[PDB]
Amino acid sequence: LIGTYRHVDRATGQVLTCDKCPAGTYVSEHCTNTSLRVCSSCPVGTFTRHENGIEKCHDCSQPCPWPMIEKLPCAALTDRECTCPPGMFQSNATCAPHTVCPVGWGVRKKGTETEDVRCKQCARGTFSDVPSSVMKCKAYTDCLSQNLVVIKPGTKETDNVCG
Repeated sequence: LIGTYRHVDRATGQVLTCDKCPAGTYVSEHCTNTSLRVCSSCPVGTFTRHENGIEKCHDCSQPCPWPMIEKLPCAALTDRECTCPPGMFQSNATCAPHTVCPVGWGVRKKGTETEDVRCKQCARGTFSDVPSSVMKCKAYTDCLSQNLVVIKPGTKETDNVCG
């Protein structure tokens, strides 16, 4: 199942086909004609992403620069991965809070760790009564569908009042 790699045995010069070691480990001892290769777990701070025949694991990258945080840790199988925290997006070599769409506007495109929120003015029939970087405009309460009349029209900031 697991792959193999060729190794020149030091003592004999024999070219051997040894078993690769699984990701998360490295070869602490190559095979010989009479012994299986031995694998060991990557020490803290290092990793290997695939089956390998290497003698040392790779060092993880440096700690994330604040305000960036880890979305993946430095672990036996993975190098740490950094990202702007939720509510922020990667901007000019750093992190910036997402745009807050004001009342009368709503989120058109959700903000991510690399792209800012996209706001749009609430379309007729919808409203947003709170400042927010996540909420979309909401549809008016349907008066008719409640056998009521609109006693007070809504705006892009407020729901219509039914009665």
